[PDB]
Amino acid sequence: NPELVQAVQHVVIGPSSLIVHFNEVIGRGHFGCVYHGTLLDNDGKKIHCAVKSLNRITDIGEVSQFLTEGIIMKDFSHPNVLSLLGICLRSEGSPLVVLPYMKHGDLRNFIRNETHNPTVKDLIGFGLQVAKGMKYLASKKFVHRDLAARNCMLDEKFTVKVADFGLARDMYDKEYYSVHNKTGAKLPVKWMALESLQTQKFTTKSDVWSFGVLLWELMTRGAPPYPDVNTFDITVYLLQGRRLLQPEYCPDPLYEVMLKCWHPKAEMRPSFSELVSRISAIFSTF
Ligand SMILES: Cc1[nH]c(/C=C2\C(=O)Nc3ccc(S(=O)(=O)Cc4c(Cl)cccc4Cl)cc32)c(C)c1C(=O)N1CCC[C@H]1CN1CCCC1
Repeated sequence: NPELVQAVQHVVIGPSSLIVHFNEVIGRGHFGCVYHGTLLDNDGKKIHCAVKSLNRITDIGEVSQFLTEGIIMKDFSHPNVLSLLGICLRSEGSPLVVLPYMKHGDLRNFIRNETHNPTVKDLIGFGLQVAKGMKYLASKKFVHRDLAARNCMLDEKFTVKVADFGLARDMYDKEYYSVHNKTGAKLPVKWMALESLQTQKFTTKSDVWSFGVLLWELMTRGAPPYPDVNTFDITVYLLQGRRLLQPEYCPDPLYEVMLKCWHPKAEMRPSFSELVSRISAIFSTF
């Protein structure tokens, strides 16, 4: 499609700019592996990067859909939102999606790591970062649909980046995805707002619900949500008004914030602007 090739042209990367280390796999998704790479910016310097292969995709139509949906990310720019470096086009072999390198990986493993032992304050700071990244996306009217600790990365300066959207979205670990929902597709049902499970629709408000689960993940340092609720039962569980319990080391006012995030009435849940304020307030008390 022309329109699409137009926009991709904006972010095209010439192969001689890009070195991929195919011996260096940093993740496997349904579309293909992600590799270590190094990119050369025009005015000099080596940029370490993550290179996503789309070689698994067979249908050209699947690729058009994917670029189409994902390309708008090039318009985003915010220190708490993952950026697109560019797209490399080639002869044999699919386009490579070029993304920033995240030295410290995903937030969930980072905080589960026992030698890291992040403090409650560190944990709340990470949460505040994610809040600010979501505030930006909502203002662009972009709905994430899969916010969670496993989908936020940390760079070498320990800046948190909301990720796994757009050209970076793929199934990377299916443990916490389930087809037991109305669409029949693998969805993150234990992060989904009640109404999305019922109506199959996603909004910024259900992003807020997910951010609420993400917070609980931080304060438990990466414990799995609802470990004793079957994926068959998560809707009924929530209808009954039951919710994730307060973590041992979660401050009380932060648990309030979580609970506001899981209000059954979608419009009764705070905005990310609200969240950034409230959570910022709580962070300062530390
Ligand atoms: C070095 C590294 N990088 C990453 C992830 C990303 C990166 O470097 N750039 C990215 C750009 C986008 C995204 S994403 O979130 O949009 C999609 C994605 C990808 Cl590409 C790969 C894995 C998971 C996900 Cl959700 C992730 C990374 C990860 C998960 C790791 C990474 O892998 N790290 C870092 C801490 C120590 C180590 C822990 N690993 C456990 C098994 C081998 C080592």
